[PDB]
Parts: sequence; structure tokens; C-alpha cells
Amino acid sequence: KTVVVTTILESPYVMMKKNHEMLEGNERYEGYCVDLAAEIAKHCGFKYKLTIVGDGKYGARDADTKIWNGMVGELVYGKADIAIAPLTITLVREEVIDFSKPFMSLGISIMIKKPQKSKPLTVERMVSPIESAEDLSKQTEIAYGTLDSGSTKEFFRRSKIAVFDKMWTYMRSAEPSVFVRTTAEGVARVRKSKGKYAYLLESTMNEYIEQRKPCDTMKVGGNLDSKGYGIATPKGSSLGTPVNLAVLKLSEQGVLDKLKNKWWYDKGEC
Amino acid sequence: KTVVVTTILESPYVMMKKNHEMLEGNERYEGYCVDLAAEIAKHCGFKYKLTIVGDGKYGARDADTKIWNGMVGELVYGKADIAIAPLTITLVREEVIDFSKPFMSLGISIMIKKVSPIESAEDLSKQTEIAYGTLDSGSTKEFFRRSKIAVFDKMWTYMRSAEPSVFVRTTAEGVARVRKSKGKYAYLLESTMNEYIEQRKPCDTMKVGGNLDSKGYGIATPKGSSLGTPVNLAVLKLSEQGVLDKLKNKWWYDKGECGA
Amino acid sequence: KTVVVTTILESPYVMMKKNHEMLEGNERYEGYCVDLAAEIAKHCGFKYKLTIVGDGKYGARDADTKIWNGMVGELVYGKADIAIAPLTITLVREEVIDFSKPFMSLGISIMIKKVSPIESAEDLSKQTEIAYGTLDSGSTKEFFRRSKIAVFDKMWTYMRSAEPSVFVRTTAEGVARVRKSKGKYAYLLESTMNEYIEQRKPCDTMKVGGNLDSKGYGIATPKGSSLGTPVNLAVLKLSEQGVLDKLKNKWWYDKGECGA
Amino acid sequence: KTVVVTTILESPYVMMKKNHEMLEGNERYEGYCVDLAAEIAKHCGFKYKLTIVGDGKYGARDADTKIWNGMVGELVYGKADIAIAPLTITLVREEVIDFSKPFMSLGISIMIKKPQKSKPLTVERMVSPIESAEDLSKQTEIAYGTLDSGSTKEFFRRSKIAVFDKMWTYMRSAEPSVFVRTTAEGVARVRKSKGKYAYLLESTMNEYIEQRKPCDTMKVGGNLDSKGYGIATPKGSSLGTPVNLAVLKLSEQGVLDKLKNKWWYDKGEC
Ligand SMILES: NS(=O)(=O)c1cc2c(cc1Cl)N[C@H]([C@H]1C[C@H]3C=C[C@@H]1C3)NS2(=O)=O
Ligand SMILES: NS(=O)(=O)c1cc2c(cc1Cl)N[C@H]([C@H]1C[C@H]3C=C[C@@H]1C3)NS2(=O)=O
Ligand SMILES: NS(=O)(=O)c1cc2c(cc1Cl)N[C@H]([C@H]1C[C@H]3C=C[C@@H]1C3)NS2(=O)=O
Ligand SMILES: NS(=O)(=O)c1cc2c(cc1Cl)N[C@H]([C@H]1C[C@H]3C=C[C@@H]1C3)NS2(=O)=O
Ligand SMILES: N[C@@H](CCC(=O)O)C(=O)O
Ligand SMILES: N[C@@H](CCC(=O)O)C(=O)O
Ligand SMILES: N[C@@H](CCC(=O)O)C(=O)O
Ligand SMILES: N[C@@H](CCC(=O)O)C(=O)O
Repeated sequence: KTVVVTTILESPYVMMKKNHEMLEGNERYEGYCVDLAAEIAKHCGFKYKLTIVGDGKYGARDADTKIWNGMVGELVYGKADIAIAPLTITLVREEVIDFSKPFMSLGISIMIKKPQKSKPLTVERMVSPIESAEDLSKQTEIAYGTLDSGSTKEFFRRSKIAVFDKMWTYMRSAEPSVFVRTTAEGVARVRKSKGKYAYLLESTMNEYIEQRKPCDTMKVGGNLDSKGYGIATPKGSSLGTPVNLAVLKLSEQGVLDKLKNKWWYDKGEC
Repeated sequence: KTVVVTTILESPYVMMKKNHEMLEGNERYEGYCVDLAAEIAKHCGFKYKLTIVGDGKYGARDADTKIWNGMVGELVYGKADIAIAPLTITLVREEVIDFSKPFMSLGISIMIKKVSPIESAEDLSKQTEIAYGTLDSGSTKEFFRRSKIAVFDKMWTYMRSAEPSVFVRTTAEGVARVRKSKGKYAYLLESTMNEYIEQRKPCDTMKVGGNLDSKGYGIATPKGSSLGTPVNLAVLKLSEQGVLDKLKNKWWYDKGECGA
Repeated sequence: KTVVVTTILESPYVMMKKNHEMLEGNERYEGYCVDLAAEIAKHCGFKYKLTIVGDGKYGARDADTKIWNGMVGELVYGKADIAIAPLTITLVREEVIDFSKPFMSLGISIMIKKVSPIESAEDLSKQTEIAYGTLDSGSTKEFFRRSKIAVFDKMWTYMRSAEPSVFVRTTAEGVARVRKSKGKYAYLLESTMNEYIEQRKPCDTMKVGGNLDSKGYGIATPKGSSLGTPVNLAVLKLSEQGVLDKLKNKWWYDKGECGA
Repeated sequence: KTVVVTTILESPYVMMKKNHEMLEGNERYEGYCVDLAAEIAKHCGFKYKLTIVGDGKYGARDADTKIWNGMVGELVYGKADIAIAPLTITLVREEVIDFSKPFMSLGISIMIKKPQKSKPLTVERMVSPIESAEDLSKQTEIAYGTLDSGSTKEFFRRSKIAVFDKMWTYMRSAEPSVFVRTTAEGVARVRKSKGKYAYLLESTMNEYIEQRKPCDTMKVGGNLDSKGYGIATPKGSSLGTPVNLAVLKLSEQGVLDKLKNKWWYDKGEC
């Protein structure tokens, strides 16, 4: 029985191939997550069919309805069997699905438009108006936001740290809305906001987008927290233990190392 | 019903209290893992008593006898119910005990004494002038033993075919041997231990290059035990509340007995 | 019995002199390969007639029809008895024709228009700004097609999925494309042709990096032919006597119409 | 039927392992040739055992008696089945044995003791008294020899180049004899001759010995010849064609190059 693998359209995890008009099957998509799924199927022998969520969301809880949505939502109700995608392991998600061991470390970072090189002997130096989350919260000239129905927004909502609570209170009462519906949308907002928008996205995607052309964006400060991506699986499913074992084996053999190297650094430029 | 907690005497995870002679119970222990165990007990709601494993071993398999030693052996054979300790998550361990989510990330790092002629691990592998080794019955010797990348196999072969013995009984012994080798012996250990040692007096050691791989420490539980899910949820809650970062800052950066 | 000698019009291997309209027979051809064929005939003691393959193809298999083209096809199907030409020795060719000892070492090289921004092949593969291709129906394209190294697979995949066609019909066409691309196109070709081109006017092309691999040119004969051993012995004798070195110096460095 | 492999004791081709006192079989040797033979057996399946020639010579035809010796000699008379060794493909050797395609390229080079760095602003300049073969043959202060019963001595024996003829005429009338019995003997002679002895050997061994400590020897000039190493096989044997095919598919792609780089660079003591 072929099981359905749900995934999100997010570079470089899964990107549509250029010649995807005539290709049919699992060959339409390329990236980190397709190779991860191939290695998972090479460890334990099973047939998989890639799919993309229609709503295009990672997964969250809707207000006052207590209904899961996104990848997590459709994995809970049983229309998907395994989620090999950059899904952030969180306490709220672990209560409804099973998570494997993290296959990629990450953290919340800050994305701002790259300032022009300054000159005052005749050396160029890099000066930025934002250097950490504290100064970003204190200032008001630069707006900042997160991705709707994601993990960073959830983290800021329930955060008890004073600075993160201040940032979330600003975000909730921000007119117009600073939350975007896609990572690419937020990155484009940063690009054409003339440095007046700051995108709080994941460290991996931030580094990948920084490493690619036209590389007009930069990452300031450090990671706000430490988290990881885990291959999700419905509670009480036969695939949980084999998937965890496969992830552990792939981490020990360093396959994840080479996949990250060839999907984040090899194809980067500038 | 008190819960037996096995752990190893490793700094800054578990230390001995300065006045532990006049102290009994769990109050004679301190460190990152003691605070972690206290937080886990508070969240889950159980009474626990901290115990040190009889042999200072993290856990491995002996010479073709299929017997687990150290904390892993303590958990497998029912001598303990949980292990809050710097236990690395590995394939050979997960098959015999249940691991929680990694509460602290780490990697493998090279420690040398204070031009940096060693740089990355490739130069250390190509050059046989400076000796290097690992901790026996740990998660690094077995990592090099089971590796397949040519550089790691080369280093493991040099380790096994080394005269005299290069593996150290304790990580403190390795630190001391690095210190009194006048920059001739290098030590391979976890990045967190390397940072803690290089940040402590006399600060004569340092970490060179980057992490050879990426792993993490997880709370270990006997296979098929009722505590696995509660401690996993507790670890996730602690990470989401940012108290794991608070504990790491307290035991790694709050004191900082060095100039940096 | 005149022996038919197939060869390709490649410089400085075979050239049509300067006034070949007034010349007939073998006297209208000149180059390294013409001199090599003359020496081979002198050593073995046979009369030969130099002929140019009808299609400017070195040799390959067509689209799943199991038909050899070019000089290799000219030799397999009995149209010729020997091929004194810059024919690279490859696994697929040796199974159908008999190769002699390599009379001239070679390698795959990268040439760009006149500190190179790419230099090594890894940087060229990583950067998609500059296009790169090979000679069609040759040996470099089949080397990239049959390669298993990750970088070479990436380059081959970029070559096949390139709009418009990045391959060239002739090495001269590739050189012209490199000259007219204003540094936007890099040609992948043999090291010997690269050096010859860069040692000729107007000297606007230069070779970057090292050599991707090491190969050689051999004298090819039909499988199970009586001429294989004599030509192998003649090639060995010429190599030992320095005849090949003298010919290479004459046709690569003696003229040298370049500033270096 | 298990065939025997004849090989010379040369580095980094065949070196006795450190723990070779108790090891038995093919595990007593390490180097280039042991992996070459292993890959040969893997590509075309056969059983092989490693043997070393008793006389310790590469092979040459002695005059008068007209009896071959060395690896070539013992391959001719049928006491060995294959010579997976750094055997130079020679015209006289191809008249009695079968040679495969060259797996390694090489040339005849000059080895001299490294002089001390010049003092004179405060830059160190590398100046040597010999930079080619013409100036080596034009002087008499520095002696130069070759390896007895090898390919370089045979090349100098029947060379019609004026410079090489002068070198051979000097060598044939050198008292005491400038010919050495092994590569190690010639290297030691160069090292402890205080720069008065020059060694002519293959470029591969010269580069390898230059790359390792104490690296007190240097290679001057370019390669005199262009020659290769071929896996020898008795004339008319049924293993010649499979051996040649195995050599070809081994040289195809990065396998032979990988082995050469791993054996010539990991000894990077200098
Ligand atoms: N370098 S990376 O971010 O792509 C990355 C990150 C991680 C990897 C592997 C890689 Cl390649 N494996 C570890 C896993 C291995 C075992 C120890 C921790 C988990 C279970 N998680 S991780 O520390 O989140
Ligand atoms: N900064 S740190 O090393 O003390 C650290 C490291 C890590 C933390 C939390 C902290 Cl504070 N949580 C993550 C866990 C949280 C959820 C996502 C990945 C695992 C499950 N593991 S981690 O990436 O190994
Ligand atoms: N200098 S060169 O490229 O013209 C060149 C290159 C080579 C020459 C001779 C010359 Cl002059 N001979 C060797 C041959 C001689 C014997 C040893 C290897 C083959 C058989 N092949 S080679 O290494 O491909
Ligand atoms: N780089 S090297 O000297 O180790 C080296 C040298 C040579 C290799 C392969 C390597 Cl790795 N293969 C070629 C062979 C391949 C085919 C073309 C020429 C012969 C038949 N001979 S070579 O040009 O003598
Ligand atoms: N990976 C996140 C979404 C990305 C983000 O919010 O930055 C999640 O699983 O919810
Ligand atoms: N902490 C590791 C051992 C430390 C080391 O090997 O450096 C373990 O749990 O096995
Ligand atoms: N000389 C090659 C073709 C030229 C090339 O590929 O560069 C051959 O004989 O196949
Ligand atoms: N490889 C040479 C020996 C080395 C030398 O004489 O330079 C041979 O087979 O004869």
C-alpha cells in the first residue's frame, strides 16, 4: 500500500523543477525534502507519493474552533501518513502527532534589507540599525512580523520573556497587518520595504536566502531560540519507530550533512 | 514511590557540592543536570533521588558479550528508572532505551593547547605529528568506529593502532593530559565540554575549527516505560519556556572565570 | 596493398596545408598526425593513403541504434584499416576497436576568454552565471555522461538541460563561441587543443584550473587486425627515441605565434 | 585456481604494515599496488596472493646469457601470473610480456639534496646549482647515477640524444660506481652525499619522497621522458584482456586519481 507524503512548497526543501510541466510523479519536485524522503524509503522499503497541502500552511490551531489546519491538521485527521517537511517540533504539535528526532538544527532569526556600504581610511564598513531583538523591540521606525499559521508566531504568542512579549504585543496591535502568508511574500516585503520591514523567519531559510542572488538581505544578531525540524507522524502509527531509526541512521552516516551542504552551500553564490 | 535517577559526575552537568560532607540527599549535588532533574520532577510530579553510576561510563557494549555498561546498562537492567545526564542520542542506544527530545545541541570538537597549525580535522588527520584520542565507552569512540567517511576511518585506525594507549578513562583525565603535554596531545570531546573547559581557569586549552558532526543530549528512559512521554513533554515545555537556555547561560556564562 | 588511413581535420594534428588545391595525395595534408602516420608507415613498411572521415565525428553510439559513427564507425565497419588521429582511449571504444599505447598524454581542461573568477571546475559548476559545454559526439561528453562523481554529474545535468544547445559541432566552433561570448562561455576540451589554441594569435583565450582527468591518444585499428602489434611496437619505439617529443615540440612550440 | 601476483617492495606502492609480524596473507602490505590489485580482483573476480621477487629487481635482459630477471624475468618463465607493480612499459619489455594501458603517468627526473636558503631585503631565495640535465652533464663536481636493472638505466643505455649520450658515457666510466641497487639506497646517497650526488628516478617516487619528512631533497627541472606504469602479464595469457579492461574502467572517473591523491598527499609531513 502506497502511503501519501505531505510536504510544503518551500525552498530549498521542495522546489518545483523547471521541466515539471510534462514530468509526472515524484520527479516534479527537487530539494532537500525529496532527498530526505528518498533516503527514508531506502532505509525502510515503502512506496510514497508526494503531495502539497492545498492551504499551504504548516499547521496551527484556529481561534475558538479547536480545529487543526495545515500539514499538522491534515496529518491529524488521517488524509496523510507522514510529513517529511521542515516542520518545527513544538509542544502543542507533539500533543497531537508523533515527531522523530530533529534532522536539522535551527532558530528564529531576524531578516532586514542589507544597508549600503558606508565610507568615512578608504575602507568600507558594515553598519546596521538593528543588531538584536531587544533593540528591534525598543525601536519603532522599523516594522517586524512573522509568518501566519507558523511556529514563530506561535512562539511569540505564548512567550513569557519580557522582550518577546513586547514584540508580540506590538505585532497583535500592528496596523496594517505585519504577518505574511508565505516565506517568499515576507522576503519580498523586506526587499521592497526599503529597510522598514524586518522578517522574523527560521535560521535555515534565512541563511539560504542570504546565500542566493541578488543577496540584498542580511541576518542580524543570533538565534532567538534553539529548535529543530522533525518528520511528523500520526499518533499510534507503525511508521514512527522506523522513521526515527532511519533519521538516526542518516545522521550517523552523515547523509544529512552532505544534503545540507549540497542544498545550502554548493548552490549558493555571491 | 521515589524514582532512582542515574547520572555521571560530569561538569558542569553534575558536580560535588563544596560542603557536601555535611550534606545528605539531593542537596549534595549541583549543576546543569541537577537543575534539569529538579525541573523534570516539578513538571511531572514525582519524587526522585539522584544517584551516581558505579562505574564512570556513559554506556557501550563490551567485548562480544552483549552486555551494556555505564548509565545505559544501569537503565537497561532495571537498576534505574531515568537518566538525566549528558547522554548522547545514538543508534545503538535508541534500540535499547527510549530517548527524549534533545534538550541541548552539541557536536564533536578538537581541543588543543594554547598560528593554529591544526585548523580543521583534515589537517589533523593528514599529519601524524600531534597525537589525538577520545573517551572510552562513550559516544565518540563508537562514532569513529562505525563511521564510513575516509577521514574518520583514518583517525579511528590511528587511535586503535596507537602506542601507548591513547584513550583516556575520564574526560578530566584527557583535559589534564592535554594540559601537561606541552601542545603535543589533542583531545576529541563534545563541543559543550570543550567550551566549558576553555572558558575555565587556567584557560590554557582552546577549541579549534568547527564541529565534526551534530548530535544532542537526551533524557534516557528504559524501553516501554511510563515516564517516557511525560519527560518528553516536560523537555519540550522547558525548551519552549526558554529555561534550558537560562540553565545553560547560568552554568556556562553567568560565572565565566576567565578573560574573554 | 595501400592501407586506408582515416583521420579528422583537427589542428595541429591534420591540416590542409596552404596551397592544397595544387597538391594531390598525401602531400596536401600536414600536421602532427601526418608526421606520425609517416613514421608509423616507415617503421612498419606499408604504403598508406590519408583520408578524412566523411563526417567530422570522433566516434560514439547513436540514439539507441547501436551504430558507431565517425572514425570509430569507419574502423568497425571495415571502411578503414587504421586511424592515426587524436582518438581518446575510452572504455567503450576499446571493446569495439584495438587501441595502441598512448602516444600523447592529455586531460580535460577549461578555457575562458582573457585571475580567473572560476579557475577550478568546482567553482565553475557552482556558478551558473557562465555557460559551459563540450564537443558533441566526442569523448568529453561521454565522460561526463558516464561519470559518477557528484560535481561531474551536476555539470552533465546542466549541459543536457541547457537552453539553447550548449554543445558545439566542431572544436573550432567552440573556440569561436568562446571568443565571441565576451567571457560568458567556457569551453570544455582536451588540454592539448587548449594549449595549442592559447599559443596562437590573437591569444585571447587562456586555460584555467588543472586537468579534470588523465587520458591519452592511441592509434586505433579494427578488432583482431594484423596491424595492431606492429603499430604498438612502432609507437613504443617512437616514444623511446624521442620522435613523439620532437613532433610535439615542432607542432606546439617551434612556431609559437603568440606573446609568452 | 588462485593466481599469484608478483610485486616490488617500493613506496608508496608496497609497504610492509607496522603490525606485519603476526599478520598473514595479503594483509601484510599497504600502498598503491595493494589497492590496485584489490580493485582489479573486485572488477574482474579472481583469487590472488601477494608475492615479492626475491632478487628485488624490476627486470632487465642481461647481455650474453640473454636471461631476463626481476619481475619481468619471473613473469616470462611462468613462475608468476601477473605483475601489479610500478613496472615501466618498455619496448624491450613489450617484446616478451603483455602490458596493459598505463594506470599512472610519470617521467625521468633529477633528485638533488636541498641547499640552504640564501640570506639576502630580508627575503629567502631558493637557488640551486642544477636546473636541467644539460647543465648536469656539462659539469663534473656533482655525480649522478641511476638504479641498477631498471628502466632509467636502459633508457640511458640506448639513447641517441647527445645530452643523454654524454650522461650515459659518464655513468659507464664512473669510479666508484654511481649505480644503486634500490631506490632507498640512492635516496640515502643523495641525502648523505652533501649535495655531491644526483639521483635520476621516476617522477612519482621523487614527488612522494619530496612530500615526506625530513624533506631535505628537491626535484630540479622537468621530466626528461613521458612514460607510464602498466600491469604486466605473460605473453599469450588469458588474463591480459580482462586486466586491460579493468585498468581502463578503473582509470575512468575518479578512482585511480583518487587512489593516487590519497597515497601521495596524505603523507603530507612537509
Ligand atoms: N547541521 S544540521 O542543522 O543540518 C543537523 C542537525 C541535527 C542533526 C543532523 C544535522 Cl545534519 N541530528 C541530530 C539528531 C541526532 C541524534 C542526536 C540529536 C538528534 C538525535 N539532531 S540535530 O542536532 O537537529
Ligand atoms: N541553546 S541549547 O544548546 O541549551 C538548546 C538546544 C536545544 C533546545 C533548547 C536549547 Cl536551550 N531544544 C530542541 C528541542 C525542542 C524541540 C525542537 C528540537 C528539540 C524538540 N533541541 S535542541 O536544538 O538540542
Ligand atoms: N610529451 S607527450 O604528451 O608528446 C608523450 C606522452 C607519452 C609518451 C610519449 C610522449 Cl612524447 N609515451 C607513453 C607510452 C610509452 C610507454 C609507456 C606509456 C606509454 C607506453 N605514453 S604517454 O605518457 O601518453
Ligand atoms: N594522474 S595519474 O598519473 O595517477 C593517471 C595517469 C593515467 C591514467 C589515470 C591516472 Cl589516475 N589513465 C590513462 C589510460 C586511460 C586511457 C587513456 C590512456 C590510458 C588508457 N593512462 S595515464 O594517462 O598514464
Ligand atoms: N517551520 C515553521 C514555519 C516557518 C516559520 O514560522 O518561520 C512551522 O513548522 O510552523
Ligand atoms: N557524552 C557522551 C560521551 C562523551 C564523549 O565521548 O566525548 C556519551 O553520552 O556517550
Ligand atoms: N579527441 C576526442 C574528442 C575531442 C573532445 O572531446 O574534446 C576524441 O577522440 O573522442
Ligand atoms: N620503474 C622502473 C624502475 C625505476 C627506475 O629505474 O627509474 C622499472 O620498472 O624498470
